[PDB]
Amino acid sequence: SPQPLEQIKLSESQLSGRVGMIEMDLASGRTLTAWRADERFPMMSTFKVVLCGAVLARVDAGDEQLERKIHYRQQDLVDYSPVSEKHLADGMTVGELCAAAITMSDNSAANLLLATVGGPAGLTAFLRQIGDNVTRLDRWETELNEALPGDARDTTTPASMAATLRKLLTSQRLSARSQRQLLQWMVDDRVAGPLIRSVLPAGWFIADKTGAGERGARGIVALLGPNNKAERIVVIYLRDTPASMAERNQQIAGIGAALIEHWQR
Ligand SMILES: OC[C@H]1O[C@H](O[C@H]2[C@H](O)[C@@H](O)[C@H](OCCCCCCC3CCCCC3)O[C@@H]2CO)[C@H](O)[C@@H](O)[C@@H]1O
Ligand SMILES: *C(=O)c1cc2ccccn2c1N[C@@H](C(=O)O)[C@](C)(COC(=O)NCCN)S(=O)O
Repeated sequence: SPQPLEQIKLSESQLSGRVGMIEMDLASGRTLTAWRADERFPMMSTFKVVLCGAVLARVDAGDEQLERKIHYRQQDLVDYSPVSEKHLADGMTVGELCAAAITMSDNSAANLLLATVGGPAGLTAFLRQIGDNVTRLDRWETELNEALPGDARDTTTPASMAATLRKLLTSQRLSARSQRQLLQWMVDDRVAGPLIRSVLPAGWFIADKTGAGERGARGIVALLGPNNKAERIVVIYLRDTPASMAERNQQIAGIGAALIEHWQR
């Protein structure tokens, strides 16, 4: 593979789209690679990690319990509810809803959670309270994936998302148990996680949340590192490309390959 930055450029060229990328040391926040890191990209399903960070903050404050069972109706369901559609009779705990949102990309679980934190406005208010002055949620699942060109709704920037993930996972804004829980939900992704392991060299740690959207939008927020350690946060977003899903996936994999072969920067 080429150097990370050269590979990122090759991905824009091949996709005819914008790539946004940051690579950041998880422990310290050192930025290693930044490309279009202050430009806006739709978060898509990546927003669910932030969502659950706001949930956990409420649990830490005594305002929520991960045990609390939420009951909902079939009319509450939106497109793609692989776990939540199975619990119309018995409900799901808040903790279970976060597992379903992060690990299975369950959209009704995400909207149920979003209601608990005050909706898109409430989650944006939470972001402002942790010092993220850029990322915004405006809409609910699945409209938030619309990715209209030039539309600021439901966007983050790579730099802002990396800083916010770092804050949620490590800054002691969340309690120790909550930081640990957020991490474990990312480790437990049921879809992209296992496939990524299957192509990662031995000894590479992965935790992640992926997302997709219209007009080629695609992204991943991940923790990655050798020696079975979550050394770096890697955030990669794509937008405004007509390419197939397989090609957007291959390009993202390509950027990862470049990071792996050129790790010690
Ligand atoms: O010299 C380093 C490594 O080079 C190759 O590994 C390849 C691997 O065989 C391939 O499957 C992967 O694809 C990259 C797959 C990454 C998939 C997604 C990565 C995630 C991580 C977070 C950000 C982007 C998405 O690249 C590496 C590096 O060339 C050799 O196979 C391996 O034995 C060797 O240890
Ligand atoms: C966010 O998680 C998300 C947003 C959208 C939008 C449209 C389609 C799918 N998604 C997802 N989820 C997928 C993703 O890649 O993030 C998903 C985890 C896996 O997607 C697929 O492999 N196939 C669906 C076709 N796009 S989820 O299980 O569908």
